[PDB]
Amino acid sequence: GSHMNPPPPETSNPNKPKRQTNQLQYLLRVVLKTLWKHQFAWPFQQPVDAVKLNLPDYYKIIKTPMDMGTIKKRLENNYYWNAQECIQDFNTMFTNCYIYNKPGDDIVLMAEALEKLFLQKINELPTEE
Ligand SMILES: COc1cc(Br)ccc1O
Repeated sequence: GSHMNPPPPETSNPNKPKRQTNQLQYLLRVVLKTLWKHQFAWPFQQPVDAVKLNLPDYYKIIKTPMDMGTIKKRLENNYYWNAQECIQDFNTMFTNCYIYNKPGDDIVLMAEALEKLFLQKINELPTEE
């Protein structure tokens, strides 16, 4: 895309060891599936296009970008070794939103609704088997 947006996060790397675990399967089949289809998912389904949104400071502030489209691809590509890596990606996505935006803001309200759902689902994450 625009040279003024950063390259998106890595979703493929043959040198990175990978595994499928039951926890990772749950994160794709239950957690991501639930959040992806939520009414408020759309701002989080792809990287922030700071040029199109006219937010030239976005990637000055947010140095650790993450989005659900990247997480979806990481899960589909079996990019992760364990569930914590994936959970950390979701946490980074929510924290980016809270850092950049204000407590009033529509996108924050949306992120908070998604994060509540995420927490509920992670509380039921199965033991690794
Ligand atoms: C309002 O700024 C934004 C912040 C994040 Br994080 C995602 C989308 C946005 O529009």
